[PDB]
Amino acid sequence: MTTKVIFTFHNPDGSPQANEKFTVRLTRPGMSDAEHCVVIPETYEMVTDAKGEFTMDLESSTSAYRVTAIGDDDEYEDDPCSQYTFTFYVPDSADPVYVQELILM
Amino acid sequence: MTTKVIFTFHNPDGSPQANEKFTVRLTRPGMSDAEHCVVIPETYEMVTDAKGEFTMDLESSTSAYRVTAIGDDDEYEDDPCSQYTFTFYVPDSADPVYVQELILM
Amino acid sequence: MTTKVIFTFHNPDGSPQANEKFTVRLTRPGMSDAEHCVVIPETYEMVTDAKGEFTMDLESSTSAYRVTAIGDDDEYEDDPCSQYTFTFYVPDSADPVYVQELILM
Amino acid sequence: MTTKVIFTFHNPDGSPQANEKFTVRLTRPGMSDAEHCVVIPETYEMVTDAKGEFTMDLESSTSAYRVTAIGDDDEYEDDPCSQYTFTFYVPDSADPVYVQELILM
Amino acid sequence: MTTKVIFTFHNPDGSPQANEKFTVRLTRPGMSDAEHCVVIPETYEMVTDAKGEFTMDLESSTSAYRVTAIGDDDEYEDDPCSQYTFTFYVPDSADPVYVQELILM
Amino acid sequence: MTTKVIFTFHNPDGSPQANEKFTVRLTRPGMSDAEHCVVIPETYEMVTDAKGEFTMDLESSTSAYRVTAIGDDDEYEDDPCSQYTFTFYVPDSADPVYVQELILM
Amino acid sequence: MTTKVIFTFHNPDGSPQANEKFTVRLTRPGMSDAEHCVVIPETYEMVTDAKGEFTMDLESSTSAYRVTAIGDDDEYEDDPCSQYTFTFYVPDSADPVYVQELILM
Amino acid sequence: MTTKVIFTFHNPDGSPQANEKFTVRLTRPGMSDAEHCVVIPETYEMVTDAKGEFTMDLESSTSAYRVTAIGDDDEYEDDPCSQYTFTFYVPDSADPVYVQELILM
Amino acid sequence: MTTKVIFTFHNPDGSPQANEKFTVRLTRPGMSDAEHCVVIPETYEMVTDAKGEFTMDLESSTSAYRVTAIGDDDEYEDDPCSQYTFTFYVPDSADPVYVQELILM
Amino acid sequence: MTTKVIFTFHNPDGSPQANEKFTVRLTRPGMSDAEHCVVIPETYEMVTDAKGEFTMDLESSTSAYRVTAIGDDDEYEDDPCSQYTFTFYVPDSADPVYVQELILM
Amino acid sequence: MTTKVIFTFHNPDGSPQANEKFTVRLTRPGMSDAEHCVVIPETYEMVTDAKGEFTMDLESSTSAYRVTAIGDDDEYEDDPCSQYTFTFYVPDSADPVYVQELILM
Amino acid sequence: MTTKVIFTFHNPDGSPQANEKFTVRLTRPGMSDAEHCVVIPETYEMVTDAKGEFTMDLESSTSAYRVTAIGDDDEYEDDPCSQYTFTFYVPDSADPVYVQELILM
Amino acid sequence: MTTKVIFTFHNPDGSPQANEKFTVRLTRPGMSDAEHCVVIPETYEMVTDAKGEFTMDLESSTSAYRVTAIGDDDEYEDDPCSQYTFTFYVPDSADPVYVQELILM
Amino acid sequence: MTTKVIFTFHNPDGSPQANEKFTVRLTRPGMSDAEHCVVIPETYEMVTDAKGEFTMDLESSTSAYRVTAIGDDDEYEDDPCSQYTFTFYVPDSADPVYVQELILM
Amino acid sequence: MTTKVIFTFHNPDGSPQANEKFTVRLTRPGMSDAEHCVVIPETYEMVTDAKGEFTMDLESSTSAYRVTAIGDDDEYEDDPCSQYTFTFYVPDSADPVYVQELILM
Repeated sequence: MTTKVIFTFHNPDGSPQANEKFTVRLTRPGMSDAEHCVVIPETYEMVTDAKGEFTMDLESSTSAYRVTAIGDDDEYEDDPCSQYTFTFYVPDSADPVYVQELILM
Repeated sequence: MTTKVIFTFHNPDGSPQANEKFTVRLTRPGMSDAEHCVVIPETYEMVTDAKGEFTMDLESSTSAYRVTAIGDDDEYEDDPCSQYTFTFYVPDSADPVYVQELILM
Repeated sequence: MTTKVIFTFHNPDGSPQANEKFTVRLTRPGMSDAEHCVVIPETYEMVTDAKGEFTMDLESSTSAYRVTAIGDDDEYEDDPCSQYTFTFYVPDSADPVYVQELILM
Repeated sequence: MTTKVIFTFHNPDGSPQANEKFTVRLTRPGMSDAEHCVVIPETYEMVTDAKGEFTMDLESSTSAYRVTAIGDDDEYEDDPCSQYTFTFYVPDSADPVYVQELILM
Repeated sequence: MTTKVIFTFHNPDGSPQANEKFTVRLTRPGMSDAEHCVVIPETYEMVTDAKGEFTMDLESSTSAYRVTAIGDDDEYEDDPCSQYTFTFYVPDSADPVYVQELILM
Repeated sequence: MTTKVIFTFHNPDGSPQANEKFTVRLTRPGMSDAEHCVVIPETYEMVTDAKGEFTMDLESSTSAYRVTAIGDDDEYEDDPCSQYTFTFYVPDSADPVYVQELILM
Repeated sequence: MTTKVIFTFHNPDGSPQANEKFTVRLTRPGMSDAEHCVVIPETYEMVTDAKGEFTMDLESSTSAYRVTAIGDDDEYEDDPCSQYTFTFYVPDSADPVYVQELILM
Repeated sequence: MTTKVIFTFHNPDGSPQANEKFTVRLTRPGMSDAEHCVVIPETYEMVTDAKGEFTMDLESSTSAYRVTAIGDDDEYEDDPCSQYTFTFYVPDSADPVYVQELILM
Repeated sequence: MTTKVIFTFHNPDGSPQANEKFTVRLTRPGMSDAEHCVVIPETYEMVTDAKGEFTMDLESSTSAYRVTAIGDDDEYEDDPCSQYTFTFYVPDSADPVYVQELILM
Repeated sequence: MTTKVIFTFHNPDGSPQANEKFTVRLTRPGMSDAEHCVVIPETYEMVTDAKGEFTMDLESSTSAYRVTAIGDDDEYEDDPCSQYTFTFYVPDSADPVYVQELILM
Repeated sequence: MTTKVIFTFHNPDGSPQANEKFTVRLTRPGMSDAEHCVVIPETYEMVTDAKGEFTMDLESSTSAYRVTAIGDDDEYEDDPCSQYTFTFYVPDSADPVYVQELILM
Repeated sequence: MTTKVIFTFHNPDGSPQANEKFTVRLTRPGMSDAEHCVVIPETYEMVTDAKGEFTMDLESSTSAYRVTAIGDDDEYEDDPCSQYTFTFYVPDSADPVYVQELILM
Repeated sequence: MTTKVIFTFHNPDGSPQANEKFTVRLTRPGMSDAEHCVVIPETYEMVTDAKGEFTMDLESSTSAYRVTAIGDDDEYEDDPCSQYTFTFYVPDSADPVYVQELILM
Repeated sequence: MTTKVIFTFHNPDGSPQANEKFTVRLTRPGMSDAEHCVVIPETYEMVTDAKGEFTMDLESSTSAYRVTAIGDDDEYEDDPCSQYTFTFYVPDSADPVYVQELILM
Repeated sequence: MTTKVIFTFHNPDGSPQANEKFTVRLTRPGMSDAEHCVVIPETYEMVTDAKGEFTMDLESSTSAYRVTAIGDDDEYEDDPCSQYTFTFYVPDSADPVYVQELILM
């Protein structure tokens, strides 16, 4: 029930996007194959490192995760933008994984 | 009319979710096969142990049980969240059981 | 016109549900086979014993009995719950009987 | 024009229902076979005896009798209960009779 | 033009219904066979005797007679009961007669 | 043009109905066969005798006669009863006559 | 043009109806056969004699005569009765005549 | 152009109707056969004689004559009676004439 | 163009109708055969003579003449009578003429 | 273009209608055959002579002449009479002429 | 383009209608055959002479001339008469002309 | 582009219509054949001479000329008369011309 | 791109229309064949000379020219006249030109 | 990406239209073939020279150019004229170019 | 995931458009082929150099870039112009690129 989630975040003109706050949280509870069946949503994690990389190894369920790394500003309903969060379903394997995106079809 | 209900609750990034209050209660009364026919609803139980495990052995009926382990906050009808209770029907066997969930179909 | 009505009431996690008040009462009058034709409703009985058992032997009619053993609280029409009474029709035999329930079909 | 009307009234859990007031009255006048043709309604009788038995021998007509043995309480139209009177048509024979009921069909 | 009208009135539980006032009256005038053609209505008679019997011998016409032996109470239109009068058409013979009733068909 | 009109009036339980006022009157004028053609209405006669009999011999016409022997009471239109007058058409013969009634058909 | 009009008026129970005023009058003028053609209406005559008889001999025309012998009382339109006048057309012959009435057809 | 108009007027019960005023008048002017063509209406004549007879001899025209011999009373339009005038067309011959009436057809 | 217009006017019961004023007048102008073509209306003439005769000899035209010999009374439109004028068309011949009337057809 | 217009006017009962004013006038201008084509209307002439005759000789045109010899009275529109004028078209010849009238067709 | 217009005007009973004013005027301008093409309307001329004759010689055009010789009176629109003017189209020839009228067709 | 426009104006009864003002003016500009293509409207000319004649020689175009020789009076729109102007299109030739009119078709 | 625009303006009765102001102006810009493609509108020129002639040589384009030589008066919209300007499209040749008009079709 | 834009502007009657301000500006940005792909609009240039000529060599794109050489006056929306600007699309070649206009189709 | 984005900006009449501020920014986040999958929008860059050239090498994604080099003025919604920004999708190659525009189709 472990799968490291290494990713790269070098965003501007080759620059590696060094230390910056990183956030992730489960959407709704889900059950994996047998041993890891529970998993209510919760949130954690900070920092991005110099190379722009983050890693954890609990993806075994069948629910969806949402990533909201970017910190920005917002106001009274007239700012439906400036936020660039993404979502990705939970992978199920024992190997390095990457991309695995669910952008607008 | 006995069936142990061992379960695992290691929720965050591999962490085993040590001692925490655990609650369970019958929804409506039900009758099992012969010897255990009555069972009005009632509530009990506390603690989760270091490994996040709980066990009892009376599941023989045909009603539904609800689990509400997580303790959280709530207010005047504008908090339809923060609670992550689940439900599971009563299993009928003499062996260890697990998963046995009734999440949204 | 005699039939003992032995029952078991061990409700919580194997516990036998020792002494507690027990109530039963006929709904409407009914007539049995010949010798026991009259039987207007009335109420009686207390105690449940350590094993949670009660016995009497007059079930011969064709009416319905209601059992309301549980003692609880109630208030002004905003408590349509906390009461877990059941009903059972009158059995007709000379032998130990059990279950014989009329829960929601 | 004579027929004894022996009956049994052992109501609670085998108990014989000893002495208690007993009432009966003809509903409307009726005529029997020849010799006993008149019979305007009237009321009489008390006591039930230890065994719960009552006897009289004038049933020969074709009208209906009503029995109202139970004594109870009543109030201003908000007590359509607590009374458990019955009715029975007039039998025509020369022998012991019993049951002969007209409960809700 | 004569016919005795012997009747029996032993009403309660074999009791012969001794002396009590007895009333009878013609409804409307009628004519018999020849010799007795006139008969305007009128009323008479008292007493019932120990055996509850009354006799007279003028029934020859074709009209209706009404019997109102029972004495009772009545009040302002809210007592459409307590009176148990009957009616019988005029018999035509020379012999003892009885029953000859016109109760609700 | 003569016909005696003997009649009997023994009304109560064989009693002959002795002396009592008797009245008769022609309704409308009428003409008989030849010799007795005129006859305007008029009224007369009293007494009934011990046997209850009356006699006269002028019935020859074709009109109607009305008999109102009974004397009674009456008041303001709320007594459409207590009067038992009858009517009979005029017979035409020379012999004793009787009945000859015109009661409600 | 002459025809005697003898009539009889013995009205009550054989009585001959002695002296009483008698009236007759032509309705409208009419003409007979030749010699007696004129005859405007007019009125005359009194008395009836012991036998109740009247005679005159001018009936030859074709009009109608009205007889109003009876004397009575009358008032303001609420007495359409008590008068028993008759009518008869004029006979044409030379012989005694009688009846010759025109009562309601 | 002459025709005597003898008539008889013996009206009551053979009586000849002696002297009484007699009136006649032409309705509208008319012309006869040749010699007597003019004749505007006018009125004349009185008396009836003992026998009730009147005579004149000018009837030759084709108009109508009206006779109004009877003298009577009249008032304000509520007396459309008491007058018994007649009418007759003009006869054309030389001989005694009579009747010749025009009463209601 | 001359035609004498002799006429007779003996009106009442043979009487010759002596001297009385006589009037005649042309209605509208008309033309005769040749020599007498003009003739505007005008009026003249008086007296009737003892025999009731008048004569003139100018009738040759084709118009109408009106004769109004009778003198009478008249008032405000409620006397459409009492005047008995006549009319006659103009005759055309040479001989005595008479009648020649135009009374209502 | 000359034609004498001799006429006669002896109007009353043969009388010649001596001297009286006579009037004539052309209605509308008209043209004759060649030599006399103009003729606007104008009026002239008086007197009638003893014989009632008038003469002139210019009738050659095709228009209408009106003659109004009679002198009379008239008032405010309630006298559409008393005037007896006539009209005649213009004759065309050389000879005595007469009649030649245009009275109502 | 010359044509004398001699005319005669002897109007009354042969009289020649001596000296009187005479008027004529062109209605609207018109053109003749070649040499005389212009001719705007204008008015002239007086006197009629003893014989009633007038002459001029310019009629060559195709327009209409109006003659209004008669002098009369007129007032405010209630005199549509007393004027007897005529009209005539222009003749085209070299010879005496006459009539040539355009009276109402 | 020259054409003399000699005309004659002897209007009254042969009179030559000596000296009088004469007016002419082009309606709208027009173009002739080549050499004379322009010709905006303008007005000129006076006098008529003793014979009533006028002459000019520029008619070569295709427009319309209007002649208004007559001098008269006019007032506020209630004088749609007294003016007798004419119109004529431009002739195209080299010779004397005349008539050439455009009066109402 | 040169074309002389000689014209003649001898307007009145042969008169040559000596010196007078002459105006011309391009309506809208247009392009000729190649070398002379531009030509925005502008205005110039005066004088007409004794013969009434004007000349210039730039007509090569395809637009329209307007000529407004006549000088006149005008006022507030109630003078839609007195101006006799014309228009002509641009000719394209190398030779004398004339007429070339665009008067109302 | 170079193309000289020589043009001629000799506008009035052959005159070369010497020095005058000249303006040109790109309407909207456009891209040429490869090397010259950008070209946002901008404005420049003055003077026209004696011959009325202007030259530049950057026309390579596919957008539209507008020329507004003429200087004039304008006011508040009631002067939609006096300006004679033109437009021309960008030519693509290496040679002298001219005309190349987009006047109203 | 590198592609240099060399461009040329020589805008006016051959001039190279030397140093001027240059701006570019990603519209929305997008993912490239594998290694460069993230790229949230951000903005950077200044200066244009003497030749008008800019270069960077991160275009590997599939989103859109917007270029807003020109600096201008703007005001309250009544200046929907003066800005000449463009857009271009992200190219995917390893070579010099140019044009690659998305101007109005």
